[PDB]
Amino acid sequence: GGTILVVTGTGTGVGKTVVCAALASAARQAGIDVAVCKPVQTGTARGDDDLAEVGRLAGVTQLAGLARYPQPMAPAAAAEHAGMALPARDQIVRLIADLDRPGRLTLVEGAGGLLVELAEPGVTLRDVAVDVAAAALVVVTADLGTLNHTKLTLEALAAQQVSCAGLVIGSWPDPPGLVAASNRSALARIAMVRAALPAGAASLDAGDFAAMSAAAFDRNWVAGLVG
Amino acid sequence: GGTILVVTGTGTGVGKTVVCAALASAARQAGIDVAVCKPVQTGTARGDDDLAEVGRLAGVTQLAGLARYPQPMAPAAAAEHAGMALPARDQIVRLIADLDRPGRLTLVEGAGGLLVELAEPGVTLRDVAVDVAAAALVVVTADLGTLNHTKLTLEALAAQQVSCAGLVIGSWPDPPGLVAASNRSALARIAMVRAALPAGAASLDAGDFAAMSAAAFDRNWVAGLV
Ligand SMILES: O=c1ccn([C@@H]2O[C@H](COP(=O)(O)OP(=O)(O)OP(=O)(O)O)[C@@H](O)[C@H]2O)c(=O)[nH]1
Ligand SMILES: O=c1ccn([C@@H]2O[C@H](COP(=O)(O)OP(=O)(O)OP(=O)(O)O)[C@@H](O)[C@H]2O)c(=O)[nH]1
Ligand SMILES: [Mg+2]
Ligand SMILES: [Mg+2]
Repeated sequence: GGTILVVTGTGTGVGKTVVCAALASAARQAGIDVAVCKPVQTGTARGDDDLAEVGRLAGVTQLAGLARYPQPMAPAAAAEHAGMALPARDQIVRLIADLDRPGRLTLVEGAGGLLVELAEPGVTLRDVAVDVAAAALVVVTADLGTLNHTKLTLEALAAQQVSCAGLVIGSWPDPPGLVAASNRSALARIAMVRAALPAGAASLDAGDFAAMSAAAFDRNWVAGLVG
Repeated sequence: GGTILVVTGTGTGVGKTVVCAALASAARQAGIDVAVCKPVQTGTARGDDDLAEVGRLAGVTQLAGLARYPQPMAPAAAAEHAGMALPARDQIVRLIADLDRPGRLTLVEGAGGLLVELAEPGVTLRDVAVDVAAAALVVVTADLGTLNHTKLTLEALAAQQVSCAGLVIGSWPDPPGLVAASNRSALARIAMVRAALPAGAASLDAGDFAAMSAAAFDRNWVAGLV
């Protein structure tokens, strides 16, 4: 098959989606075919749609969803609120498995952070990553607390032998501060820091985003993600 | 000795200090002798002082610390800003065991989350908890994201055989809301919720605080700690 990356993060609202659109855009401009997948989508009644936003920003056409829930809460709670069920583990794995093609990078965004339940019983993105033998890209903040949460997540991946593809700082302030700079320096000591997307990257139009995406990642690391 | 609890949390600013003060205040009204250790305190320029918070709110006088840094940063970065090192592991563990005696509940507050660097080189409250054979009380929020951060902290505790004494919600909102109410039922499914402290409890006078604290925890559980 090809190259599957779950794009997780240290929590909700850390830039997972914008990192998916950014790595996809950079991969695309490098010649890579790119699929982006969002198996569990909460908050649709407030207009949350990460797939739609990834296409808006990077022009990705190959966009796969499965389960959708109106309320902006944990998938488990969003589902029970609507009288609906969470997808089964094998439904998520099948959705991804179908996208996987040689020479294609498939990106899988979770809901919130690594151990949020996506399927009953207690099935997380970590288990999905194990089933499709994926590596995990961990989107982190530069804010304080980030180091505790990053190391908690890297430990959670390594306990299941899910390989860490690295970190992406999902928002980077221009210019940083003392904590923001110490965080970055401390992050880059326990894991490779693939990118640092400028804050507000989610407001850039096509070209700027594509310009940002290409400079945001080391072209060699991208093109090396999928042979 | 007696009982040693590390009071960790899922992050910075979740209420570990108020929870220390509340458990201390409930254990004291149970006739239990209480000490609190905060080996490393940061943000001393803006006046942060968690042990004095506990002294005031709860009435504890056995209040032990080893190092104080001016800058409001994590200990390591605050130590680096100040050109000086963090204390050593041996100091922190021995300070805590010297506090520990029979009949006494000893509570240890680190800084921020479970894995932030607390002593030289790169040692954490988790390592400290291992060395002193402490259980961990885990302070949590009821805000979106708490289940991920909670499951992560419990997993990291279990990975080093550090027993979980339960969860405490550091600030219970008024009125809840669907996310906070839902998050509380889900947290009860992953571990015991020992208490949920009303929001703003950190500001109560010592007599009000002690009333709240007595009500907030279960009498038999608190007794059974020592
Ligand atoms: O109150 C606010 C303000 C801003 N935002 C907006 O959040 C965007 C960045 O957030 P992302 O949506 O890219 O992070 P994420 O992928 O990890 O989020 P989840 O799947 O877990 O939901 C930014 O564009 C920011 O403007 C909010 O969500 N809430
Ligand atoms: O907007 C904000 C942000 C932060 N804070 C500050 O965040 C903290 C809230 O909560 P605490 O600092 O009292 O709980 P804690 O014991 O878990 O935190 P640490 O020991 O690790 O530092 C307090 O220091 C509070 O002053 C606010 O009050 N308002
Ligand atoms: Mg998202
Ligand atoms: Mg504190």
